[PDB]
Amino acid sequence: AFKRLGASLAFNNIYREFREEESLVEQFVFEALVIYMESLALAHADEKSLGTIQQCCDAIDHLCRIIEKKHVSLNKAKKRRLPRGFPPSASLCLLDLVKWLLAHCGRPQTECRHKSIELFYKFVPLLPGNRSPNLWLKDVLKEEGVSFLINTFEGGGCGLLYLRGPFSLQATLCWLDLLLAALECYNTFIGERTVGALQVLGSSLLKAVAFFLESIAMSPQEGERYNYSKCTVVVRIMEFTTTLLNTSPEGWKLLKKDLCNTHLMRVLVQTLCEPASIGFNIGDVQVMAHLPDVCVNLMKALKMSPYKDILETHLREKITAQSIEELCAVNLYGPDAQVDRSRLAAVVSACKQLHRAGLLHNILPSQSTDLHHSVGTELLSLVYKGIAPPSLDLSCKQLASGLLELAFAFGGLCERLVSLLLNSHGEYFYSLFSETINTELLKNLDLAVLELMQSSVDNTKMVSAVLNGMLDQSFRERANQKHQGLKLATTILQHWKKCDSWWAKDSPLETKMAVLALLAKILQIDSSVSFNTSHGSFPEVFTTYISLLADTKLDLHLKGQAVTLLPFFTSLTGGSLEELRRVLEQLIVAHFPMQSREFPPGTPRFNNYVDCMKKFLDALELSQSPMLLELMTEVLCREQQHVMEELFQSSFRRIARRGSCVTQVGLLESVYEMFRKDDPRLSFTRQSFVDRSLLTLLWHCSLDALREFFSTIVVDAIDVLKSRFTKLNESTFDTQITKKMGYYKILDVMYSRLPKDDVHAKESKINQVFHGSCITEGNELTKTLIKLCYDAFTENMAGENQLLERRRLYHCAAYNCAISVICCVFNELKFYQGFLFSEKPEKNLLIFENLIDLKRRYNFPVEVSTLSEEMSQFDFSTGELEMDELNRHECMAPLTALVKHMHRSLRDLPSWMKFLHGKLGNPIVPLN
Repeated sequence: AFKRLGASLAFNNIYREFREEESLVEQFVFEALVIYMESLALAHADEKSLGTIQQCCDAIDHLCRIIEKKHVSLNKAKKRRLPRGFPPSASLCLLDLVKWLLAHCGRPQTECRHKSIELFYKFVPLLPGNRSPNLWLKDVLKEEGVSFLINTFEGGGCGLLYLRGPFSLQATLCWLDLLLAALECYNTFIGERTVGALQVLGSSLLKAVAFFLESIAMSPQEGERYNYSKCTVVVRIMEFTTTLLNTSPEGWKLLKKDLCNTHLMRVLVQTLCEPASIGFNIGDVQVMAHLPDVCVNLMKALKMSPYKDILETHLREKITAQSIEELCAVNLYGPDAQVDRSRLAAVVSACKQLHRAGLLHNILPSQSTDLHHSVGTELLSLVYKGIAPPSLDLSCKQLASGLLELAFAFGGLCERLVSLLLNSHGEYFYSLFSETINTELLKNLDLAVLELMQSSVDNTKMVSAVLNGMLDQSFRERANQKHQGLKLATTILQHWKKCDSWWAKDSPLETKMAVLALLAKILQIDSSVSFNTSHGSFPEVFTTYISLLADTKLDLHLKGQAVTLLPFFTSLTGGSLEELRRVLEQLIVAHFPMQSREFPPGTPRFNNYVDCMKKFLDALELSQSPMLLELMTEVLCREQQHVMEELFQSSFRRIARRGSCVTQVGLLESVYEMFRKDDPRLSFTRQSFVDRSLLTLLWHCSLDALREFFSTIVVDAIDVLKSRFTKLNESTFDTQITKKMGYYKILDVMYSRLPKDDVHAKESKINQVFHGSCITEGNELTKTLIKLCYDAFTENMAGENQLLERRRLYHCAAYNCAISVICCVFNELKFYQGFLFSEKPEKNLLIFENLIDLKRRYNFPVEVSTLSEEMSQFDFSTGELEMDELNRHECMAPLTALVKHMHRSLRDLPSWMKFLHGKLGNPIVPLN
């Protein structure tokens, strides 16, 4: 056996070669195919575990694939070289090859028969007639002899009470194997349309199956091999009579009563009820899997045939209702181990196959009232009483599962169960059975929910429980159903008028969170299709959600479920949005302190703060809405620094790439609006928005082509950047100061990350800042912007005693704008002798000396898969060196990035090296 694997591996490692070569694929490819098929024939009963069959079948369909690529063009005449089993001829085009496969189709080796059939059925259309097996087979049959195909179908095998007890003599297996061989010969030819159903029926096969039906019912360690080789044949007998009966029934009267008598319709009964006596034992897996499809196919082929009464008169004596009435005892949980159990299991299995075959009322018709398999109603009643005292098992649970499913496979019976389910005392039944009742109740949707929801305000606990059960069991196979879930959700959406004393007032504080979790279930159970544009009962569910945000309720820690629902609620408009803003202010100003911390950091109250703001960040983290953004931004910049500052920045950069480039500039415009309006403000609050609210967005990758906020805001504040500092009053001058500082910050961050060849260029970058397509160059706004930021911090601060600490910030932000535009321009040559350096002190000018403080001495201290999925199903069920002081200046780091850029741009350098030495080589400048 280990000798052929060498040659087969060798061909699997040379077959990709020598197909690219002549003078060798022209003489012995037929000999190669027949010799590999013949070695397959020698390796018939060796083993499947050795893997040789896989190797040689891979070899032969790897060589047929390369004979079909060329012999379509070259089925021509030449002096070939002979195979084993041929006479010496001079031309071997394809004719005696396909006739060889025709003659040796009835080789009684099983792995060769399938390969010969599936070779010939694709080797047909290469005869130059290019015909089909219907007409070609009769075309050559008519001039050779019609009784030659039965000789082919019998091969050389056209032909005791000692063998009543089965024995395994070395030719008895050959007779049974010849029976199976001749049986599986004509199976493919009857399933296909090669010859007529009576062109071969006209049988010796009928005499053989008559002998075997007379001899079916029948060395103890080799007889089981004879059992297996016996029981591999009767299933193909059943397959053959299915493919004969479900074809054209011209032979359904030619099939005489020598085989369709009580023998076949008795062994089918024995296949159904307890087939562990005919040889189909326990332990096999492949044939025990391939049994009840063809065993049901035999019944579903026979109901189109006039032997349906034969089936009734051979079945109603065996699988009568008297059997399933008499098998039920009283004490089912005790020493009565298997004497009822295995027989009832086999019977319930057989009736399940019967119901799959579609003969339940055809076999055991129903009774008095209507639509009631009364056997099934009594099975339900006995299953319900079977636990009423009270023991348990596992195989008895499998008994009860199959038994209840057989009781419920009849039809419209579930309303009896809904009537049963209400009085432990009853809920114990749904406790002990939870996977069967839910998948039964899923089946008759759109009417079970009404019978359920009628019983609502009387047994609210059990109906809420069974709703949660069917909801979560629908979520389990949400990856399989995916339409039953949304239909169940939209049907329970259409019955909200029955549960009005649930989301209401003066109910005890359990039902509110119960229906809240039910809302979370029914809304996360689908995607975002059942919420929008007048889908269902949207206003009633909305106003119940609004009334659930009450004040007698639980305060905060289950409102997190409500705020995680808020991604669904937020696509509507004002009114409802105004109600939303009112109730969100009503919660924020009643549950969040004004100070920075305002709590001990060890109490649960600080963890409650982190809890609620984490939930609010969870809400905003997946619905980029301009309402929640301002809702956190107004509670953020109340004190100067709260606890979770890094969380807000990480979430802002998380929002900054989330898609929908339209709405990003919308969020930009919303927070710019809450910056920009006339209002009573603090200059800290007016500064912190443009400081650390939208710069986190703009600095992060918002969109590299969002030039809308670039073009459409510049001539809205370039006038106030050119306007007059009206020095009259504190609470009007400081506002203009902060506004100019904010426009400086925005211009800084836009000319930070923006190239020169798309703003400097002669395009629509200019046509929006200036009125239409004007005459222009590279610096039109970036000359007057340079002019106004250099108007800043070059007029001396002699008569300047109004607000100095903020004017330092003003000069700092204006020089930040100056350095951002001087790097964003095309850095052409020594324009730094004209701008950015060399102030003229004859008019008392200054550059560094205005923004450096010079009235503070710094310290300088002494040295400074799939199971996370199966867990998430349960989760659905319940839920730079450093900065010290001088680096801490928010001007020095862009300055050193600037001079580093001027390094990596190309005596002493004029404006920034020699002039800066001249500012430092003498103590004409002070210490700071």
